[PDB]
Amino acid sequence: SDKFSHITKDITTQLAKFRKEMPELMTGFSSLAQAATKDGALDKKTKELIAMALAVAKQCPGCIGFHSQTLVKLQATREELLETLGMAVYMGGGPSLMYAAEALEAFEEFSK
Amino acid sequence: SDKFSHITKDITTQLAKFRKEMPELMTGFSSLAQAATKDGALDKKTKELIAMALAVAKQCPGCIGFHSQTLVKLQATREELLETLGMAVYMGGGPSLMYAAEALEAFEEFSK
Amino acid sequence: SDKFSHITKDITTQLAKFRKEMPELMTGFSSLAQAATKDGALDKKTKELIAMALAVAKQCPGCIGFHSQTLVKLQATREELLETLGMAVYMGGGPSLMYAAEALEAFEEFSK
Amino acid sequence: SDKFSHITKDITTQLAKFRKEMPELMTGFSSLAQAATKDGALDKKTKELIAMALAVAKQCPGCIGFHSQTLVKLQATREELLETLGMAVYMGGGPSLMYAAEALEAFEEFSK
Amino acid sequence: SDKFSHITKDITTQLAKFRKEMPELMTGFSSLAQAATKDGALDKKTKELIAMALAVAKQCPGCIGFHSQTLVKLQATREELLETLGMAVYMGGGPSLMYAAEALEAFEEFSK
Amino acid sequence: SDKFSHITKDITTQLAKFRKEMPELMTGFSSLAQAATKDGALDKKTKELIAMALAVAKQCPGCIGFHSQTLVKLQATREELLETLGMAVYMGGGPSLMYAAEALEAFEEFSK
Repeated sequence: SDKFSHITKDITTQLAKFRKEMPELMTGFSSLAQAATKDGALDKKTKELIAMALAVAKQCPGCIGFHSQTLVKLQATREELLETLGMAVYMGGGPSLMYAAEALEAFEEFSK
Repeated sequence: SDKFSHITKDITTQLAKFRKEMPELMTGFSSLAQAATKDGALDKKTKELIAMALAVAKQCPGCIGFHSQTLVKLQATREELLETLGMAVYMGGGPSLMYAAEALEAFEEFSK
Repeated sequence: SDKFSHITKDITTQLAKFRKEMPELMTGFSSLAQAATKDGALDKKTKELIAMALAVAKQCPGCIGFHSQTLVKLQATREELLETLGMAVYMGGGPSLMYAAEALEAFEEFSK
Repeated sequence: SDKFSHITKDITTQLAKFRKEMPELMTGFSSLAQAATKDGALDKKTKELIAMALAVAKQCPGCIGFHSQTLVKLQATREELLETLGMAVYMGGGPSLMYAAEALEAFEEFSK
Repeated sequence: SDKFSHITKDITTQLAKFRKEMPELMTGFSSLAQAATKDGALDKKTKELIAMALAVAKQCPGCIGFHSQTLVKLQATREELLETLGMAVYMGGGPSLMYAAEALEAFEEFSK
Repeated sequence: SDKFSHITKDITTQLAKFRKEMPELMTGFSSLAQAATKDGALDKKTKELIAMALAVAKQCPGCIGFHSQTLVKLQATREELLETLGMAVYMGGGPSLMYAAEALEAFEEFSK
């Protein structure tokens, strides 16, 4: 029942090393991430729903885990998540349905 | 100045043949598409913004063209499009920046 | 030795929730799936071999597991599977060779 | 009306240069291709139908062009092609529908 | 004979708009790009060869065009490019061979 | 602490079966791999750095494991690896950052 907690913590352990050893790269990346996700015409929660759809489409368990955790923090509802996953399935077929299952599992895990 | 009009019309010519020759497949696909894009907790425009992000991430000129055209129909603003493209670049890097350029070109074309 | 049984069962647990909570989406998707896989000019086994190649190309363990299980049910032979995996390697190189290994493991697991 | 003839000829012009300048790489690649596509439990036409599905899933106009041309040579029917494209749409959603349209265009072009 | 000059110029026209309208996003992205490509344990030419391999693997004509142009600027040789494309084919199969052809075309175009 | 040793060993077990049962395919694939990775204008270590970038971009844990192991054998430095991973992040965004973390974990595992 802690699959995605373990995935995200293991990635974070390595990213801490990147922040130390490639600080210019990680600073640049953070600047891109902050600029992309800031509140604007689309609010942060809406932008994170887009990130989740992309994470599913890219079949990336790590991104699914991190963006799930953020969606819980931003008080996204289960229904908002399900509707975003539906769009991923429309644009990805069978494989995206498989990762949509992973996204629901992650969201439920972090909603604990 | 009609790049995406030509791309979408050429695809539509083939899809008309699919509707005739594989009607069960195309009916099933349409049912999935309608269920995915219907108004709910996320409105149709928001769902189409997600579709556009996915189209950019999938590097699909056809989808970029169709979803651009729909965004114009749903009265999405330029700023809403730019913010969705920003999320694609965050989740895709250089390649997604290239297709974000295509998406802006398509949106401007259909806004004529 | 039950890797893919676990993977598929865990996905199925989530899909059961999708069937309850997004029935229109799942009905649409099922309609598309049934239309795509039905006997026609190509038989069901041949279509599942194509699905398995696509699963390997998409590097999707879930799809690999489900389609493996279906290939066993449809009495695909080991040699038919190997020849399909060969085509995936030709069209995908090193990475596809890695997922072809997973597909053989899954097929052997469900053939038990 | 010669879109894919032009795409395949332009690629072939470059591949002739690779055959001259990287003969060991091209010989290796040819050996893989021949081993993958040879008649066995699956006949060559069936293997090419698999290649066409993969080409659509990979959104590769070049691959779509070449494999279309080969399918015509191997006397694949329009209906066998359509059914293969249906499997790609099932495993790829909207983006694969867009490239399925390209595949039908290519098949019709080389059927002239 | 000016295919990639056109592709890159058309993308650059849109990116100029992004620089004006999303300056924080483009500044962040530029910071990431500069940090990634700067001389270090690997020199700039070596890093651009890696970028070209990734562009081919990502089947991105735009990236192929830009990175080709930069490789010429950095005085990469034809043989260094060919060897990089060989690695892409090994890791990508048929589809990568198709985009390796595009990369050679782009390199020859910007070497004029 | 043996995640990638386990992944690579499990794949190798299946590949041994492919070598026995599909020797023509595996011989062809080996010929391509040897031609691609041989010393030339780029040395073997440089070519493996390219393979590692591609493995990250393709989000392939198997490929990441094998190419990590080879990089250790070819005496690649940690800094050369980091810089290669930086290029992958530049060309892939968030998802590539997640697999770069996996690559660093693999490299550290095989450096033991």
